[PDB]
Amino acid sequence: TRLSEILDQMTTVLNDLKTVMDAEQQQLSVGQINGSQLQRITEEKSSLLATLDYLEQQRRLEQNAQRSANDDIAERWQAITEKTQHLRDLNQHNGWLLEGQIERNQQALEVLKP
Repeated sequence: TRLSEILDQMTTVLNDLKTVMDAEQQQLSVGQINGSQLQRITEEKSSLLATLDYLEQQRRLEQNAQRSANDDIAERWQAITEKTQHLRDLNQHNGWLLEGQIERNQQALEVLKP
């Protein structure tokens, strides 16, 4: 009868896990209709970076164009390289956070293995 109790408790847990992990899939998915917060962040980030990359290429094309002294281009360029450096480190950190997510995912797998 205790073996019957254990199996009943497991089904309750397995049913609740199903709900939670369905929610996780939604969180990690992209392009969904009713999208998660992470999806919105993912899509906006990648579109913003596309713009930055485009603007960077345009900037490089402006190497020969003359100046309007006085113009704070060197000052504004300094602030830009600063912000990009900081975003670079943040992107590296977030990638490392993703690796942590992956590590827990694999830990989750070993529990679910028969």
